[PDB]
Amino acid sequence: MLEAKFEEASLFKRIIDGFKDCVQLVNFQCKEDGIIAQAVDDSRVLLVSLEIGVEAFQEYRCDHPVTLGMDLTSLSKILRRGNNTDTLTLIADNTPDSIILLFEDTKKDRIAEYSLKLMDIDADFLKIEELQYDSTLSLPSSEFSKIVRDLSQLSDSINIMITKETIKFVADGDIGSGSVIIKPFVDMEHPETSIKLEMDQPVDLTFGAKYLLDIIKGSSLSDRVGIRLSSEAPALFQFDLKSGFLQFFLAPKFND
Repeated sequence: MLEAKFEEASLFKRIIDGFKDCVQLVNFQCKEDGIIAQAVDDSRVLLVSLEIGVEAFQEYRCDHPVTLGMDLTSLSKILRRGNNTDTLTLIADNTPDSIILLFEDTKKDRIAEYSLKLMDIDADFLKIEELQYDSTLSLPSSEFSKIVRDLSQLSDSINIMITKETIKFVADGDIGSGSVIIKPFVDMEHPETSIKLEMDQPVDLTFGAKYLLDIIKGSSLSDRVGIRLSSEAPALFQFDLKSGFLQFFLAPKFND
């Protein structure tokens, strides 16, 4: 068997709301020591990679590595319920027909069991995180979100530029221009709101607004987002889970 018991179905919900809109299928790969899943954009521009470690469950037992390939549309129909507080248990059996999702009452008098028919997806995980990034930058996830949302009103393209202590996001559309400029600093009143920056070489990449919007769906998984930028590789945006992470590797445009 396999028994992933999340304390809060909520968490698993939110994690799927990352992938939810970006992509369309997903191979979960449950190992003896947690789950990994990886979805890729249609146009192959965005990669969503997820790890949940054993610590994130209240119980977790996985005897043999199963791959569960799911339809995201389907899975979010089963999710996203009024019961975001029931103990969701993912349940599956060796050589898996379908994955079972099991939601239980506090008082154990409402047990909504679901059986999601599975999808044979050929497993081809990509390892694309780099050793060294040109610049790495972290800031509250919501700030990133208002930024992305606020600049994406202009064009379909958003330009991040990093220089000595200046993070600068720029958009240019037919309406007119827009630039949001953040500076690194530290704050006591909330530590989880300051802005760290490491600039190993300045950066100037352009990303598509569409995708950046998708990528900020994850601001609800973590108070903070880690952004690693490179000219030689796809940018990595990371939100940290209590025992794992949601990663978006976004590929810059060339000249669109």
